[PDB]
Amino acid sequence: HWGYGKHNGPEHWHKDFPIAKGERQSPVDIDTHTAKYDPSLKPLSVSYDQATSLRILNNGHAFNVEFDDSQDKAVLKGGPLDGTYRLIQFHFHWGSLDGQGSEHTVDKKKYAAELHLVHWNTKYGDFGKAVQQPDGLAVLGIFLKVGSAKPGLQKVVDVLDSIKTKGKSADFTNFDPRGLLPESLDYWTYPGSLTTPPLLECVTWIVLKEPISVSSEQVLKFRKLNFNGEGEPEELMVDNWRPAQPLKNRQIKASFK
Ligand SMILES: [Cu+2]
Ligand SMILES: [Cu+2]
Repeated sequence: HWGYGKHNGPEHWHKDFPIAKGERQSPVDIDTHTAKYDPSLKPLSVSYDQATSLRILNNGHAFNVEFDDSQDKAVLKGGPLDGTYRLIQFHFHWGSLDGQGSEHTVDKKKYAAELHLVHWNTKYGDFGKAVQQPDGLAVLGIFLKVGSAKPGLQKVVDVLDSIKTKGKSADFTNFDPRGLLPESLDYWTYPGSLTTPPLLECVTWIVLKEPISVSSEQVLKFRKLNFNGEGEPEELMVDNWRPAQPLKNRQIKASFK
């Protein structure tokens, strides 16, 4: 009923999910000429040393690398956040062409892809309760450009053939998400939403300023995934991004001058 196809893409989502036209929808364009430095912010605290990855799953829309979130193992704190947010999963959005694929844009520039590290606020006890709260989630967004290979992404690339089609999963233990980060943790932040249905307005977005680079071969392997299930007509999993939504009555704040 929803996807990224010719007849069920983002422009249709509002019919089943009216909040698609809401006040706090994501992604947005980040205008670097109007986002204002905020001294009230802190540095991010990203604590992934004890992360326990479990599995990788093709959900028909993207693939999720899932983590054990039953203890404080991989957490995000600081920045704009109060309290402790636990990593549940990460996934990507990417294009069919190197000049599109990201959800956020920067001065209207689209990146080749965007990584979302999804975390939920432990005060709400589980993910499903968290998404019902305005401060339920914190998503760390990281842009990808094509250039040099990202070594810490290669284990993901090499498992993709095992999860080509919707509903496939594979063991994915002992993956270190620190290998997906850029050098700098400078960021922009604003209040927004999930970027897929149900489009809930439960997210504190933290979008890193510095992109990571991935190789053309790495991206090409992402583009071989399938939206479809096994034994169905092949539909390449590409262009699984929602475009920028109106900022409305929001301000984007920068952690950096
Ligand atoms: Cu459907
Ligand atoms: Cu996402």
